[PDB]
Amino acid sequence: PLDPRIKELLESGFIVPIGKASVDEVRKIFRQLASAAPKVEVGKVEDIKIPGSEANINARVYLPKANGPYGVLIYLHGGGFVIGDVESYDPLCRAITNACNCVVVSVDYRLAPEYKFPSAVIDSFDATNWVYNNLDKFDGKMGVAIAGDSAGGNLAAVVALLSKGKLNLKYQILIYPAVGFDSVSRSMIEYSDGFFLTREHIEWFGSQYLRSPADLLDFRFSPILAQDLSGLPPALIITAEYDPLRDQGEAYANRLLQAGVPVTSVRFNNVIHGFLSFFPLIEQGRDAISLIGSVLRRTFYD
Amino acid sequence: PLDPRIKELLESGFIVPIGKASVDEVRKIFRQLASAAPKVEVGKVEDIKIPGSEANINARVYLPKANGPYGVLIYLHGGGFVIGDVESYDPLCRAITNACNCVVVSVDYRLAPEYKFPSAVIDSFDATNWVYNNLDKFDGKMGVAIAGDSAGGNLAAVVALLSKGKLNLKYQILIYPAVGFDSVSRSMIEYSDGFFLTREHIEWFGSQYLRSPADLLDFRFSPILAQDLSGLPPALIITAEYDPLRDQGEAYANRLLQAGVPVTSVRFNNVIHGFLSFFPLIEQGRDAISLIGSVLRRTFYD
Repeated sequence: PLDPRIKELLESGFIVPIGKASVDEVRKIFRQLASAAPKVEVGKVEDIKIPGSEANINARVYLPKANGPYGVLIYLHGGGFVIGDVESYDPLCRAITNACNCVVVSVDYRLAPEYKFPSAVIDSFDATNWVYNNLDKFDGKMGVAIAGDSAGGNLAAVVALLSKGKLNLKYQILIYPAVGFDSVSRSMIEYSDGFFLTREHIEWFGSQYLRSPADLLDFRFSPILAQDLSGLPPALIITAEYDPLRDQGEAYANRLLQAGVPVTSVRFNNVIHGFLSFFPLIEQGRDAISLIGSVLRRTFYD
Repeated sequence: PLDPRIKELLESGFIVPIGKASVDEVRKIFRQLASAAPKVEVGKVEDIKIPGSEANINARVYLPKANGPYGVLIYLHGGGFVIGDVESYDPLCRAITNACNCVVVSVDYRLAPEYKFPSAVIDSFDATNWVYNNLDKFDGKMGVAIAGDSAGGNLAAVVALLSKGKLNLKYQILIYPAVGFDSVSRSMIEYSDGFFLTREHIEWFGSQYLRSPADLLDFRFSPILAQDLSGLPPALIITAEYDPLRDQGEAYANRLLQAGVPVTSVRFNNVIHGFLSFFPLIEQGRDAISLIGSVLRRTFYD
């Protein structure tokens, strides 16, 4: 069953009312919930402007206290391609930074509904590509990995695919990712209601981001439909037990493993989707952050 | 499915013949297998004698290269209460030392069939107690945690029970633990044969360690039967997806959570029982080691 602490939490109305409130109202509510986390002190934090193919892309750069040279992690936030942003993700990104002793670049990719698919993907790629061609700006001799949660994990996985034969990414980290259309998994059926992320939420997000049903079959939304998953970066995939998106995350893990990509797939029991964003209330989140950090420390510094 | 690497490895043959050879033969084979893992260099390493209630208990003490003061980890090796020892677990204990920047004290508890239940339990408890009362010998200001894998996870869990009211342990880490008797769980049935640890191995070990079937209900062999799990130290429980012991480990995590004890329960997917001992071969082992390390670092230092 659910961790009791998390049942107490849900029963007291901890929620983001996706599809029952306006886009701005839900952005504000998620900002508030995620700002409740403290911000660990790190090194220098600057905001930058990345010259994208279609837009001028804001990113926030976190350096650790540790001296360089560094590995660089591109971090793509979750929020269903509609909510979240650099500011709301700042506590988590700080915490990853201090756990990985690496440079984190949190990308403010363009959001729906104002910008539809595949805009978020194109921004996430263009930022990855640019950061990779400008490591000198970040003291990034040890290379670049990519990470994200919810939609961000989607964008991370898609970026890695798009990067095959163009970029040598060290590593990809998929935190409870969405990896494609799913009307059948057991996790989607059984945890469709009452575990914070709902089937209605997933449907609502797609109503805002996708342009037509044809986009459901496009690999830049459903990476699990990609034709060839071979030679992608090695992966850490984290999954939650009580999460409609569980079974798909684990499917993607298995498919990567089947195409010879090394994957470590970890299911965090007793917890819900999005638990890293609420690490102060859900201790297991701290442990996931620790996993992420110490895996990146190995692959960047031997 | 199984990570393809672990499937090729099991089809190759990768076996300790627990059913079939003599006690000395399987001990010698398990020793062969386990020290094809590299010994990472840590600080000073010495062998000590711990004055137990029934015996002098050998232990190896590993200091990290980092400066103190330290937390201290009591480590209790697996091997079905019959195989394994300090020497076989040396590479793993070194790996943990390095990941935790903490002192590790690996205990050579008495083994079955020469010393039956509850001899292992007693030695593991006496060692824990002695370390806890002699922390000045380890520059151990930051406290004591306890950890173990297979039977060692059983013993670590039990020592934590036995220590309620007596010892303030900071943390327990149970790595694919045996938590009692299980004739019935899906994982036990489904992964009885073909996944390295088999049902026949479990029966055989049981037959060497326990004195009569009454021992099966004794909380010092089946901690999940304990009358009151509340007030135990916070826990990290690691399980393996393709392990007959998986379901019982996750049950213990659930039953601890239900008693108010904080638990991070984490299932490593695609792997088998014992995977940490084989980290050179099973990369996920290295990531589990990092998790353990980073969790101990937060608990002790800060």
